[PDB]
Amino acid sequence: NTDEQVTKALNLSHFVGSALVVKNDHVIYNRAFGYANKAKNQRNKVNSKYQILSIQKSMTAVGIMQLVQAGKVKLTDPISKYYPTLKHGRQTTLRQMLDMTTGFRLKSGSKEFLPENQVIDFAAHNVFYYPDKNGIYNYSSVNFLLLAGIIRKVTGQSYQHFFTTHFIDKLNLNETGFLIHGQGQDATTGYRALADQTLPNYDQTMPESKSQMANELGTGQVYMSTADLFTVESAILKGQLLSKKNVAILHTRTATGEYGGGVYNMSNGIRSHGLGYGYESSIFLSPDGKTGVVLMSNYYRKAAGIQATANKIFTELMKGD
Ligand SMILES: O=P(O)(O)OC[C@H](O)CO
Repeated sequence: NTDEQVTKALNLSHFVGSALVVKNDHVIYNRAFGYANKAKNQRNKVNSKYQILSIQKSMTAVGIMQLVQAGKVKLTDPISKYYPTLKHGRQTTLRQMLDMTTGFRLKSGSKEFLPENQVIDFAAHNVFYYPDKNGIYNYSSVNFLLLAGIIRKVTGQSYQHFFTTHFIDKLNLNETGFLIHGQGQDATTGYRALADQTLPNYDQTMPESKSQMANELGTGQVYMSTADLFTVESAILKGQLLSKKNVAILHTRTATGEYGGGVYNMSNGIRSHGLGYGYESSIFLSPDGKTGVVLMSNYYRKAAGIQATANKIFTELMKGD
């Protein structure tokens, strides 16, 4: 039985968070573990809200490809079309930004709590360009912040507004929003772990400021339940937000990396992973969007990482075990 096997693996790995497994469009596992907030004696629930972290980049990527489908941008466009003040790397294409094949990097945003337009301005003013990284896979979050700025510039909407109408409203997500406004009901607290810690003790929480949340524009500012994250990623692969032809164009790997169009592309599906602020998020999904695994945790432990567990579940699920 799948329930028995997955529960055993999650308990032996000391999982804290919510787990969802879907096979051929049917939920076969949906269970929560540990505490959303230990001091308040609030257990994690299947509908608890967790940080999606870098998995948000897959959504920013779809937003760019929606603009391509609508004739409003092209993947061959150079970044300098939208950021004319850049002094270097001006030829970098939107394609490369989506694939993490650029030389742009920004290790920190402003220490102030800024509105979106000023977060974009700060990044454009302060980003650095490494020519030796151009054209080769290297993970750099600023690419997706700058892509969120392109969404804003082309549409005349905030990224938050665009995300809300294109994902939250479109797919009737009821456990999704922006951390900066509060999670609301069924919220979770992120816990800080020691490097070698495997057992949860809830002895320290992980802080995150409004500045840090604003600076995650396009890149890791959203909370979701496991169900809402599955819904978004499956809807993308099913053609509900973007033609399947354009999903395939977007989700194309490069010569130097599986990453392309905001996800890692494999022979048997896609994967995305997030880590930050005490959280870890993991999705593996089949090419048709009908079979996959979502694990989200508010208690990240390097010595008990959840991606390896999700990878094992996914591999077995795709075989038939
Ligand atoms: O995005 P990955 O693949 O580097 O995994 C860790 C994330 O960057 C953090 O959110």
